[PDB]
Amino acid sequence: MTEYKLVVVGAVGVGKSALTIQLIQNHFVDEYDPTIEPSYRKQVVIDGETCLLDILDTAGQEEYSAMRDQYMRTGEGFLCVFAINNTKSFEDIHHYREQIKRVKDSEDVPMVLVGNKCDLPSRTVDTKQAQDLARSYGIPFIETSAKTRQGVDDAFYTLVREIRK
Ligand SMILES: Nc1nc2c(ncn2[C@@H]2O[C@H](COP(=O)(O)OP(=O)(O)O)[C@@H](O)[C@H]2O)c(=O)[nH]1
Repeated sequence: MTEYKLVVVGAVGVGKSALTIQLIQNHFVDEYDPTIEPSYRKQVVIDGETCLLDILDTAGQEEYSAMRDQYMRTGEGFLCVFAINNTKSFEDIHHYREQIKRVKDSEDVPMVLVGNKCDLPSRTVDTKQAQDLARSYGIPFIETSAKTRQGVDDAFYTLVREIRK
């Protein structure tokens, strides 16, 4: 089966780790078990095809430029995550996309825009604003909640579909 190297990027606090843990372990913070050490290699079936997701989370190294570049060289596809209640995290998406294009030396890198924490009421980034940004980038946009699991599989699966294109 094919393996897909997926990298989760985005500002500190947007929920990169929470999203990955929902995909891998199927729960949120209340069910966090510190005795369990999960694997970020997961076998899944996407559109009837079985494959392996190999996930890298940049959490803790967001501001570590040399390591950011290593993630971007390695990754086949990128989840570009912001939080819908953090406009600065949305603005940071520009810088992540730019750096990915530069490290890859390409303008057509598999990428999905993810607006996380859509379960929260206090939104500061409109769904239409994120849709327009993704449109300008030529990439999909998905709203997610690591808390309710809304859109979590869809975000990762859609990224795999982008790589498959
Ligand atoms: N309500 C809500 N909280 C979230 C969601 N995703 C993450 N969080 C919370 O946001 C905080 C930061 O999440 P984390 O994954 O550690 O952020 P990061 O690794 O810095 O990107 C954590 O305390 C999470 O509980 C979400 O979808 N909904």
